[PDB]
Amino acid sequence: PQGFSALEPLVDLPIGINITRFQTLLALHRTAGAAAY
Amino acid sequence: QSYTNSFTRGVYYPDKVFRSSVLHSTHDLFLPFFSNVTWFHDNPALPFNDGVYFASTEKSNIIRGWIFGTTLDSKTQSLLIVNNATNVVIKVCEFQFCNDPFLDVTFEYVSQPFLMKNLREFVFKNIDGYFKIYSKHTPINLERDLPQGFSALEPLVDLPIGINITRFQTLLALTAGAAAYYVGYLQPRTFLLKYNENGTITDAVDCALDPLSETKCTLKSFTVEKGIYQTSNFRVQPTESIVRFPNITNLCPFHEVFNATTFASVYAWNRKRISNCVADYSVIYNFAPFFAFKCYGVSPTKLNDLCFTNVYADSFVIRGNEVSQIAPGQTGNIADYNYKLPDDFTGCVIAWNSNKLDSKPSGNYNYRYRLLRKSKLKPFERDISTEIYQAGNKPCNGVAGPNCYSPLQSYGFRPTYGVGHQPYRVVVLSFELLHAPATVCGPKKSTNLVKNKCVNFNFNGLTGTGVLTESNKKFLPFQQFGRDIADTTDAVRDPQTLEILDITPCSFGGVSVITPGTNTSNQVAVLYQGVNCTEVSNVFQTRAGCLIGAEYVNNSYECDIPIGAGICASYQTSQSIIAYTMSLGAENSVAYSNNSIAIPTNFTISVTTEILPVSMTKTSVDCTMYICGDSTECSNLLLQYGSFCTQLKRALTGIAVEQDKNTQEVFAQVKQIYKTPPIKYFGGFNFSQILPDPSKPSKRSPIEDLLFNKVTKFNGLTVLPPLLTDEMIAQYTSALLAGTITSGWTFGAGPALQIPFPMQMAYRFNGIGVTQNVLYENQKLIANQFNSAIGKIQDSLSSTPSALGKLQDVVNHNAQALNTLVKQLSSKFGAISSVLNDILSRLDPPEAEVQIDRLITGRLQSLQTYVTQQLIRAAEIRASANLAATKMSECVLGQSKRVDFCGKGYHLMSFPQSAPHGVVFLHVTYVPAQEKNFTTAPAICHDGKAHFPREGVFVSNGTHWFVTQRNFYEPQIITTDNTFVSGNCDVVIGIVNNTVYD
Ligand SMILES: *[C@@H]1O[C@H](CO)[C@@H](O)[C@H](O)[C@H]1NC(C)=O
Ligand SMILES: *[C@@H]1O[C@H](CO)[C@@H](O)[C@H](O)[C@H]1NC(C)=O
Ligand SMILES: *[C@@H]1O[C@H](CO)[C@@H](O)[C@H](O)[C@H]1NC(C)=O
Ligand SMILES: *[C@@H]1O[C@H](CO)[C@@H](O)[C@H](O)[C@H]1NC(C)=O
Ligand SMILES: *[C@@H]1O[C@H](CO)[C@@H](O)[C@H](O)[C@H]1NC(C)=O
Ligand SMILES: *[C@@H]1O[C@H](CO)[C@@H](O)[C@H](O)[C@H]1NC(C)=O
Repeated sequence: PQGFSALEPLVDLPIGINITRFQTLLALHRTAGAAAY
Repeated sequence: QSYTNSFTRGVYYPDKVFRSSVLHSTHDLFLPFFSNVTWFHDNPALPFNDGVYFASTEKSNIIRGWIFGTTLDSKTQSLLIVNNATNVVIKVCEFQFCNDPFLDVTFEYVSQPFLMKNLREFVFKNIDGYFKIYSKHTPINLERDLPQGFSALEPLVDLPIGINITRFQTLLALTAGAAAYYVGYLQPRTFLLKYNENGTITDAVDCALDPLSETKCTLKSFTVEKGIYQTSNFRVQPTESIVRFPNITNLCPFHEVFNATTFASVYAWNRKRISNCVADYSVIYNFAPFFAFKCYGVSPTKLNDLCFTNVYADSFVIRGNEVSQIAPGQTGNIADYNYKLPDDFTGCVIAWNSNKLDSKPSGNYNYRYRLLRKSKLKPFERDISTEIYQAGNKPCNGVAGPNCYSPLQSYGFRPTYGVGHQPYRVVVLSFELLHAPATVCGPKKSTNLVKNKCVNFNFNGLTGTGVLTESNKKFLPFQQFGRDIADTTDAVRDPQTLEILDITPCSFGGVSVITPGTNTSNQVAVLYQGVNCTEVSNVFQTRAGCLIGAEYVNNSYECDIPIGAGICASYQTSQSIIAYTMSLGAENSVAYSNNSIAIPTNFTISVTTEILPVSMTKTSVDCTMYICGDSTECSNLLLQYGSFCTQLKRALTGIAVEQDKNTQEVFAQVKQIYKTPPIKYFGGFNFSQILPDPSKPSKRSPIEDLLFNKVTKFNGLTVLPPLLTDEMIAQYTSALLAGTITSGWTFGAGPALQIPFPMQMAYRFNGIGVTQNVLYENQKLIANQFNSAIGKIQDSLSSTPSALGKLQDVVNHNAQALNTLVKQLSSKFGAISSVLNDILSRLDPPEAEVQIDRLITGRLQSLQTYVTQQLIRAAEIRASANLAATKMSECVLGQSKRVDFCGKGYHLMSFPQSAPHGVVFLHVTYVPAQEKNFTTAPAICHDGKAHFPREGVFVSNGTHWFVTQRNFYEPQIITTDNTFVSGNCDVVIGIVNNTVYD
């Protein structure tokens, strides 16, 4: 949608690790699944 | 209990410098005027404090010297002074005092004895390793208290001993000791000292004594003129300090590392890593008393001050005597084969007995330790490998027996064992610090909240000072602070309870001292600017602030000392300074009517003075000499900054040429030089007060002489003389006056055309709307009024100095600037000393470069500030000079119809006069007087035709109708000569039937 929704902080973690890549996990049953993000 | 008023006593010479007829401000230890001084008469230890003022009038000389020893015994070095008749012998050497030190009568200084109705004033001080003694001996009239007056204390001796002097004792030489000596204690104070031409201090002023004294210090003058003076700032200090961190909740598993009911063994010591928890050691200290609790890195209390990201816990059970092996740098079986702490270990070793719990009668063989390893273990290592030790040179072949032994062997712990073999529980805590964010700390403390008071606050790591009140603002849940438009904190969320507290800055404001002249009185009033009277004699609240010492009076007077929003203070006369709402002026209601006019019946010739600055002092600055002086290193360093000196020189040269142009524009209006005739008769008009006086060599008029009497090197600073001398400006003024007197306004617009002065003044009367007959019929009266006004001008100028306040101001400002520019040569600007040669001599070149650079930056900034202020002042003076030139052209070389430009009234003529750096204009004006009420009509109806006056107005005395000029009542019979018809009778409103003759 075309509108302003200001995002609010939830969690700040003192992890201190360098992150270079990421991945999304999904609850798929090995049932068809299709999620779009 | 004898206590006396100190009066104005105890002022000494701060340093060795001589000063003549100057007022100097010093921040030094001193005896405050009118202070708490103890008159003494067994003898306890008197504290020396920072210093002591000892005033003894003891003629009997029961007091022989002083004991400044800090112990009055042989323990430490005691300073002992003897002031016998022979000599004063300051002794420091180690003396074995007798049981009763009194005579029947290393570091030694022998001098002439201090003693000679003598007032022995002594000041004893000890600063920067020097003990200073100041003395004064003055005759006193018959009095048992300190005399009223001023006495300066000359230095007497300095000692380089510089030892700690905490207590001082008056030496006893006989036991009833009744000695009449006053003792006061000195304080860090700011003083203002007035030196005479002889070099001595005649008087002094204590700044923090009273508001009038504060304003004397601020103005650096002992006499304060009438006015309001901003002196200091007023701030409400924080009463209490508040620290607020979040609810201590969550906590480190310290109750689990202990009380584990099983510690495994020491051959494989349990390693526990703890992080991200609230550190609380109350349970640790509340556990059983500890056989051995040694901390190697930090103090146990300061453990809470230091925050650690990683805390390592190692728990094991060892014998009693093996605890000593668990220490940095220890050699032993357990230390080298089971668990080795590093040489630089930082942690706490905690050990407590476990015989009550971990000892079994049958023998607890669970706990094991290693007693055969190939080599020593590296620090912080755990070796759990248990294979057949190969002590023999034959292969063990995986079996044991001959020369092949099991690496591990167990303790057998039984309760009957004595100390030294009983099982001890040891929990070694290890702390590690690595360069990453931490987020692991100890019980952050918190205090009770204080509201509606000026408090220091530290709310969740945000520090500040202010007044905390309740706030209507509603924060979002994740927010903590509130910040306003100027990026200043205005609200805070309390961590412990989620409450929005608004922060208000604590009350602060200027302090102004409303004073009459010091000549008139010494009473003062104090205005706290912008402060509510609750936050701070008679207290009054005004929009300006809070006024203390002035009483509000309902009646209104003309403003004398401005304060604020319509409030003025004055010394009207117990009766004292009063504050009132200023009166704008007398209320006058003009009797307006449809047919009422007021015509003047007489006139007043009024002469007024207008003083205008024209030029300012021309100054040239040598940038290199000011910044650097004779130092070549400073010049080389200055070359790097650029061409700043060239720009400053260009600006100052521009100002100087502009000043010359200003004087030329104002005074060089006429090219010819006109001379007044030797026979000085001008129809009864006496111009002696404005014309030059040939008797005195100056060739200046009496008014010019009065003005010159009233108004009337360094370091690269030079004052360049003006191009036109005072004599040349006098010649210009004489030429302008002679031209005005002889030629009227004709000399301004072309050739000078002679005209008798009465005719010129008649034409000026025509210029202001009054006929010539008025002047020619009233010539003697006009002449007498002009003469009286010119006579009064001299007295008005001489009696009131403020009339010449403009020109003098300019001079003062210039001097002040120069003084500042020189005074900042003595300022350090963050260097070692203001003297460049001292810095160069004491410090090596590489280190001296930074000090010289700081001095250069400070001095160059000072020069830039001076030049910018000079440019702004030059702009102001140029505006004033342009106004003066316009007035000279339009008021002196002509008659101006502009209102209030040339005097107040109807302008007739202006006379110029020269004053130091300016021009004084004597404006002659026509003021109507003695007005009379008449009935007036817009037109007169005769023969069915309207009639309007050609010049003037129709007036009636009640029965008869006349026509008269506006500015003078000269009634004339209405005739066709002074009227024009222009219309019929019906249109005009207010027409009056009457007769017009021919
Ligand atoms: C007094 O003091 C001086 C100072 O050294 C000393 O020479 C003299 O002998 C002393 N006289 C007495 C009274 O002991
Ligand atoms: C101080 O100076 C004045 C100058 O008139 C002089 O009369 C007086 O003797 C001086 N006081 C001294 C030298 O103690
Ligand atoms: C902290 O403890 C106090 C104790 O009364 C409680 O009122 C407060 O709500 C706690 N803090 C938070 C953020 O819940
Ligand atoms: C001073 O405080 C009082 C306290 O009620 C208040 O009424 C008054 O308005 C305050 N003065 C100013 C100028 O705000
Ligand atoms: C008004 O003026 C006339 C002169 O024309 C004089 O005779 C008369 O007395 C004056 N009286 C009044 C009404 O003022
Ligand atoms: C002036 O005279 C005319 C002539 O008739 C008359 O009508 C008028 O009323 C007179 N003026 C006044 C004010 O009466």
